[PDB]
Amino acid sequence: GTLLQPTVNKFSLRVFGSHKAVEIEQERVKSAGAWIIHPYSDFRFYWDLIMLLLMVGNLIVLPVGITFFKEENSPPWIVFNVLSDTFFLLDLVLNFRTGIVVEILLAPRAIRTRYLRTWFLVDLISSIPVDYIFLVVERALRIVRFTKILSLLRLLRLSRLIRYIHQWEEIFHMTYDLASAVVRIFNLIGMMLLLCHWDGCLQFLVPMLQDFPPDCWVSINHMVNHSWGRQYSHALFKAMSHMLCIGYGQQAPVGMPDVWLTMLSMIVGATCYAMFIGHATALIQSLDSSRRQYQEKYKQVEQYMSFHKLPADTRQRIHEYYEHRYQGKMFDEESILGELSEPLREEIINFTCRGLVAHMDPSFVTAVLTKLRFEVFQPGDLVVREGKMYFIQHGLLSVLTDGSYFGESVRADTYCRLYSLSVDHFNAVLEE
Amino acid sequence: GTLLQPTVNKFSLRVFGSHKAVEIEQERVKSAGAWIIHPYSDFRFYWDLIMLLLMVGNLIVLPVGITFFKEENSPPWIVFNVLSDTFFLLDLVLNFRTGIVVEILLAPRAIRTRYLRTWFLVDLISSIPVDYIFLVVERALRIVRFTKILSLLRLLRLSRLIRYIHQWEEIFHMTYDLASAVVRIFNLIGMMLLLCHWDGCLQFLVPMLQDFPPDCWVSINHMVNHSWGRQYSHALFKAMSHMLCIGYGQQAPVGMPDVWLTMLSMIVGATCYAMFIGHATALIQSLDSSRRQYQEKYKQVEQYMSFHKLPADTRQRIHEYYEHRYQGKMFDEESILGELSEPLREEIINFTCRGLVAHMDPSFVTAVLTKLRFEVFQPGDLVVREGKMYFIQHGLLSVLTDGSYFGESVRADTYCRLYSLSVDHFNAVLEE
Amino acid sequence: GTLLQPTVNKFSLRVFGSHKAVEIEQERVKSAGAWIIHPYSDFRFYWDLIMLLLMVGNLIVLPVGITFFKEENSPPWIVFNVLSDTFFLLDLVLNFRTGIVVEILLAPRAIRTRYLRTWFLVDLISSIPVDYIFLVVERALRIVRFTKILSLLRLLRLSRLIRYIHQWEEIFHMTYDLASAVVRIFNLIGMMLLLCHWDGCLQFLVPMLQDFPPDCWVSINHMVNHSWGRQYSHALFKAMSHMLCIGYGQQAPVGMPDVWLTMLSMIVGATCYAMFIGHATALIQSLDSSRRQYQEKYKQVEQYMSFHKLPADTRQRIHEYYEHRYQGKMFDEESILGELSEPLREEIINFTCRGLVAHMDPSFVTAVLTKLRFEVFQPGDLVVREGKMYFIQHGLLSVLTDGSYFGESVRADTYCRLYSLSVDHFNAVLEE
Amino acid sequence: GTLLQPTVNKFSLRVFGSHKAVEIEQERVKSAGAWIIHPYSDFRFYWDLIMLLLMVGNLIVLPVGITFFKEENSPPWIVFNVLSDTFFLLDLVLNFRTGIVVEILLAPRAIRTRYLRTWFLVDLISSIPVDYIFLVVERALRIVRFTKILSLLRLLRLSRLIRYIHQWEEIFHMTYDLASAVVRIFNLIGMMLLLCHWDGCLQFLVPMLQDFPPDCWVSINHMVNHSWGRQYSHALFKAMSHMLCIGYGQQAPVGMPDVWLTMLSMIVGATCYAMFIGHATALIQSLDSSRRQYQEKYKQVEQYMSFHKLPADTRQRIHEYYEHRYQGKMFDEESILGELSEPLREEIINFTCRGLVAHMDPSFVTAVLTKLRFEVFQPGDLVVREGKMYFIQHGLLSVLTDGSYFGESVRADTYCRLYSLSVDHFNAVLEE
Ligand SMILES: COc1ccc(CCN2CCC[C@H](CN3CCc4cc(OC)c(OC)cc4CC3=O)C2)cc1OC
Ligand SMILES: COc1ccc(CCN2CCC[C@H](CN3CCc4cc(OC)c(OC)cc4CC3=O)C2)cc1OC
Ligand SMILES: COc1ccc(CCN2CCC[C@H](CN3CCc4cc(OC)c(OC)cc4CC3=O)C2)cc1OC
Ligand SMILES: COc1ccc(CCN2CCC[C@H](CN3CCc4cc(OC)c(OC)cc4CC3=O)C2)cc1OC
Repeated sequence: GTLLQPTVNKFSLRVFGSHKAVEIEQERVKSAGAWIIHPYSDFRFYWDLIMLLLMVGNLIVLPVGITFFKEENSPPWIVFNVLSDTFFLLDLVLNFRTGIVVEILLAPRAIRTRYLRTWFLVDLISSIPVDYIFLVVERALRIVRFTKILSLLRLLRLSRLIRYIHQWEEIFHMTYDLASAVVRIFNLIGMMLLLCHWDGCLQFLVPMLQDFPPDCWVSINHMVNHSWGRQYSHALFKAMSHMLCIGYGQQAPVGMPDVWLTMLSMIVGATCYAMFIGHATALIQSLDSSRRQYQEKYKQVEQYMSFHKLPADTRQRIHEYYEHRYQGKMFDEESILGELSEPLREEIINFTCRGLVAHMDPSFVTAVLTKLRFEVFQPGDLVVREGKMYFIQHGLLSVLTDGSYFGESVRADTYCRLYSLSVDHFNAVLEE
Repeated sequence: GTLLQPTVNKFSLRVFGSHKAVEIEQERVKSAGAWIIHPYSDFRFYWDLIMLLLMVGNLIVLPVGITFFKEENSPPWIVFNVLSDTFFLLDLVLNFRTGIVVEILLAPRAIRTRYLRTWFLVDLISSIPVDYIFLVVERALRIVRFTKILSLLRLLRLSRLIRYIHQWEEIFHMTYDLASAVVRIFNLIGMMLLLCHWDGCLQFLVPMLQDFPPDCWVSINHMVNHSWGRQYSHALFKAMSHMLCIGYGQQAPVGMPDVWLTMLSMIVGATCYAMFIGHATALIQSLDSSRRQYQEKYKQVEQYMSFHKLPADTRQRIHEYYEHRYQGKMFDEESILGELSEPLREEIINFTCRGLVAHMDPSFVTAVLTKLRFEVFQPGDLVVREGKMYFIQHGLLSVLTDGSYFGESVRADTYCRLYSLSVDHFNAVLEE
Repeated sequence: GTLLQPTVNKFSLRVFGSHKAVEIEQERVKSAGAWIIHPYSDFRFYWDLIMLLLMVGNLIVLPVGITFFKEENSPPWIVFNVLSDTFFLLDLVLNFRTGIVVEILLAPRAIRTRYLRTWFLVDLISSIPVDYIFLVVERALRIVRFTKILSLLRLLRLSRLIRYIHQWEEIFHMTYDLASAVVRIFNLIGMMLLLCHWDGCLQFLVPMLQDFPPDCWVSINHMVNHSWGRQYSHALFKAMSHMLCIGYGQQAPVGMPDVWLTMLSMIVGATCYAMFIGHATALIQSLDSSRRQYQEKYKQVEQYMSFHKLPADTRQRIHEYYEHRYQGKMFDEESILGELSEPLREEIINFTCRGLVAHMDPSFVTAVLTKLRFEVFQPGDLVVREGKMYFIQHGLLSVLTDGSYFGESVRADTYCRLYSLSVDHFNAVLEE
Repeated sequence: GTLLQPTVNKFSLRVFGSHKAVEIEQERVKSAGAWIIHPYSDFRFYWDLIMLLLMVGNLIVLPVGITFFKEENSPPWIVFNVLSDTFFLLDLVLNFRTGIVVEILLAPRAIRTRYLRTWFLVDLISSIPVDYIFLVVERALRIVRFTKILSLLRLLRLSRLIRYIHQWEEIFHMTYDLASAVVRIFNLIGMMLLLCHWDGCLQFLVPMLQDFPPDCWVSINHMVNHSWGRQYSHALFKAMSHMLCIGYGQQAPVGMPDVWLTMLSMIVGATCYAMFIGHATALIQSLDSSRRQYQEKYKQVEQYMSFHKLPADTRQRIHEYYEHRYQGKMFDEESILGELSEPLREEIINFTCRGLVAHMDPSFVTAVLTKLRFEVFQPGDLVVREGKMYFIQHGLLSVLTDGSYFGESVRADTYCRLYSLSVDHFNAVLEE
């Protein structure tokens, strides 16, 4: 009976904190006197995993089944509709009982009023079979067309599909690290494919209800008596050619329901393609930002060069210095060491340094190693004046190899990475 | 008589300041000797609310009424034009008297010269009925076509509609918080729909004035003697197919007014669709910026990892530390507490802290609570050396539960959020 | 004779500095022994103003004059070509003598070698009349077509037009403040219009050289014997329909020069329209950046709210505080006062402050006024504890009106903007 | 035998460091007991330079050779296929032996398992001639069509081409400074051209296998018995018209393989063009960032002006100050001097300063020159009060010329750039 309560996962510990907050939430669920269903429990997961599959199945199969087929009295179609109505009614019954993340777990007052205020009507319309009631209660062709238009009320399950998809993918940013633009662009691709699939069925459906006039494209292309696969292929081609702004037929369209459907599909396709270009741009601009911020910083540097009118050899020397200091990449070594915790910084220092001070109290050694600084030099650029202590990591130094010190005229022969521990910090560590 | 003066609203207090500045502005309006109209008063609001509705009504109805209908001597059309001319003349009379935000409320000198210099001519042209004067003063078909082209001068009210819309939506950024890109993109959508509606009427209007030559599309499609709804539908379809860059008919266009109108509508549609893509991109890039700045910062962090060639276990340990420190979100807790005022920071501290120091002078307690710091640790990462005081918010610590202190070998067993009050700040508070 | 030397303008003082650097540059021009022409002088300006007009005139008139007209032996055409050849030869002669901004004013060595290395050949080809030489030196229709293809070598003046336009608009960023994206987008619009105008003439030119085969569109549309205006209109419509990716005719194109010209114009139009979308996006993203950085900062603030799980009343109180502190706008008052000079800051302080300290040594007053700080409070938020001095700019305070002080239980009744001069800074000013 | 080992280049010194790390890597390659091939050596470079040329040659020639030609038994075709199979088998043999940058140079364990896990199958399929085996082992037209479909398995060499191109261009960001967006956009242009070239051959290939039905476009346009150049031109035109979303023929397509190929090419072309717009936008936004950050900063400055309601003369004075301080360009002179090394800063100071202190111990002079600060003033803005030392670089000062000092009422007549060395720093240098 603990399936209604939230368990102890990585997600529950990231949301609530320690195990004590999770046990407080479990006692809070068990304290409201009901069979209350917590929205992070396993039961909602196992239920919505079934419901998303049934939603995708219905939203793909139902327009093709309504429009293209002739006799709607086949047995597996009726079985399919009855089972879909049963599950989408039980999901409404459980939506009476679930918790709402704003977590409002008060069953008799908060959940009922919040569900009746926001999303009861759309789920109630999309749940029950409306057409079969009118068939039991009740010029037969007008009745059949009216029942087809009533049976197209099943497509209001998209408002539930969007809600459950947004809930699960809002959960799954915390269990796993995900790029946001990828999630947004695949959500948009799914929406675009679903809209194109609906426009195909709609552009066959509208000449269908008029008993195929001689002006429509179906009668012109002489394709009334083919199979449903051929008709679906041509209708989907027509819908995709209107959606991607192509230009379909020989003539301009003649009938009045053709013109307005054409214009509607053109507007929907143009807006969807504009949002697709926007998501593609937002995804491309976040691939190599570390190689872009360095470029902007070097633009500012050469602007500083141009403001003071420096000679050309000095400018190419600055260029070589930044190439061998940052290596085409932007990072701030002060703030990164500022943000971290202390023994993890001790680990990073014990990896990088603390092997160069092997020659000549461990806590004294760690304090000296924390008191260091990183420097990059250049050949010809001599560092000492005749009349601050260094260590050598790389490069050549003439007055040597990797690893030495200058105990208190030294010229750099190549690119050298050095360290420094200048005597004020050393005296502070001696005081410690 | 106080309707001409600005009242005391949320907007007036955000603009001018206290009530004293508002009373100074009211005395300034009452001191200029006139019936001067202040541009933030209620009278301009109640006037422009009527004028925007009349502008939308005229700019939708008038091209359809001029082009498609045959006899323009129906009585309600003349009544509609007379009432529109009356209101758009009275609006000119009141635009002589209004104040101008640059607020220049000097009536006889500043307002008259500024209005005559900038926008008197366009409002004067779009105000008066030009066609009826030529009809009273004055080959009859050329006269009727000339009066239609003169009656198309009513469409210079768009320059007033743009001005009033920009004034009100510049006001309504301060009464309510609004995203800027939403306002920009709905302004562009309104402009695009209005331009498409005008291109439809224009592409029926140009074959209309030539007594329908046999080369034009109206004579080819055999649609001279249909109703005006059918003709408007086909003309709007042709205009939208040129605007969205489709490709309309079987043949290339033949007549010379067809080719240049076609090219003009193609260029206008291409530029409008490019600006729509630009606004859509600018709106998409401002949805999840807090989830993007964290991504860029972590790119810089892993670049810092790659610059010093750290081992893989240390890199995944940094990754886990940032996941459980920032939780996929960028914020700077130092600058946010820097920007705020002092007792509001005392409120935030009294909510978060000041319950953990419940065990063991209230001002002393508030000073100690302001002297705290926030820390996040990791399991295995022990924090103390044998031979600074902490508090526990979450996690487990072995040598415990949530809430304890280390009064002056402690190992973190899980993710722990701790506090710190190191003895220098404590001695400063003891000095206070 | 001083027209060859740079004068004293706003631009010369912004580039070189004081008048002494300008006089050094004038002596440098007069010291190189030549009639050397400095590239910032008035003579190059007055010369290039003529040359840009002749370039636009030639690059518009010459393709229409070559392709559509039949007899090329009219007198004003020959006069026009002779005068154009004369001016574009004299411009080459002066390009031997001008200075080069890299300013290299050394005449006999630097300028000649740099001009012969980079851009001598293209200007030499586009300068001289090539076709008339072949006409004097030399199946007549092949000769006429060959002279037309040789006379199309005049269109290599675009490489000079681009160079002079970039030089002048690089100059005119410093004389006047200009948005960069506006300059870029109008340069692109000019290039796109010129390319479309060339594609029209080219798509009439290619069927022209083949003596109008029956497969081409000119023979199909029966438009060989119309005037040149009709043919230019249809050719430009065909070129613009290929460029904006429309779909032109009934059939697919049949001949082989039609297909490759069609594909070439489609590729050029697609790339130009993509760069136009890019420039439009870059222009839109730089209109309301100050209203966007505030939005991003408030996203970070509400993220900081969500990280610590604050109550709702505190969150809306932070929201009201930022609305009445920054007013939907981002600025940093510390760094702006950091960047400025000292007496200008004294001017800003003497405007804002120094009227509130009117009640109760002027240098002492200026030091106290520099030692102030700006604060914003909130109603209910009382500021003093029973048992730092303030000034009042706005709001109401109960224990008052605008302008008072607290000389060393005060409750804010409304939004209050206050000042502060806490006693350490006051003691430092007393020490001064 | 040292060609398998990495040599000493600029790239090897930038990657590994000094010469000692390179010699350690050479001893590491020579210590694994094999003929192991290091992935940065010269041998992989000289091998992949041949392999990229063979890949481009095969991926251009093979679809045109399979589809359009009739008899595939010509001798140079068989020689070409045999040589291509030989080289792409030897490349597999060497891919067994190469090192893998993750550098894993362990031959018998790491490389074999990593290559068998990731990319053995695709290279094995694309290496061997599959069709000739079925021809040796084995209604003849079905056999010929089946061998053509088997011989189209050679096009899985694109997965190797992408890998080698990404490896070399990841190497060549470090040998030379390159803009990233240029590399990305030319990679995308190459991919788009290759996909269009494949769609042309595919849209001729599909009617080819059906023995040219009368519904297809080849039989309609009466182009079965032309040469292969004409057929390739029309097929590539059809593929490019579907890819750029044009609208190709008179009728809608009739056959079922036509419709789905048409829709597939439309979707691929739309996605490629959207990514091209994204790369073009990302390239345009990185051209003039230094002229954009100044614009954003000045927006913040004028917002700070509007927040405090400053007079207009003060606002234009701030505008003139920023124009003559930053010159339309953003840079931070403190952080740039912070990032650099010390003797290079001494070089920059010795260029800019140290000529103005020529009048009135060299180390003392360098310390005073490091203790300076840069200031910009304005005419009318007098700087001294009657009752800090300066130097003059430009401008005029009345109580002069360029270069003077104020040894401890001076009015600036023009724009002046000055220096400062205020007495605390001078006393510190005297202490040094
Ligand atoms: C070291 O431990 C491991 C680390 C990493 C891994 C690899 C695990 N992988 C990490 C990336 C996410 C992926 C699956 N995922 C989640 C489920 C889901 C469901 C959706 O339907 C609502 C959805 O809607 C768009 C989007 C998504 C997003 C999504 O992609 C699982 C395995 C590990 O060990 C097993
Ligand atoms: C707690 O107090 C409340 C807080 C919040 C609310 C919700 C109030 N809502 C907040 C958002 C704006 C909206 C209406 N709005 C303003 C009027 C207008 C007119 C225009 O024509 C010129 C226009 O042109 C584009 C654009 C707009 C923008 C616009 O959308 C009103 C109610 C509250 O209590 C009643
Ligand atoms: C208070 O003093 C004043 C302040 C301000 C003004 C308004 C003066 N205005 C300021 C904006 C620029 C404009 C003209 N301009 C320069 C000439 C040019 C030539 C080009 O051809 C190469 C070009 O190529 C794209 C682009 C441009 C850009 C361009 O627009 C002149 C007047 C004032 O007093 C007179
Ligand atoms: C002062 O010393 C010099 C400084 C500068 C120079 C100019 C040298 N130049 C600098 C820019 C890169 C260019 C060639 N380059 C590298 C090779 C390659 C191969 C590719 O195939 C995989 C590729 O795939 C997209 C992309 C690229 C990128 C690319 O453009 C060489 C010369 C110098 O002296 C000789």
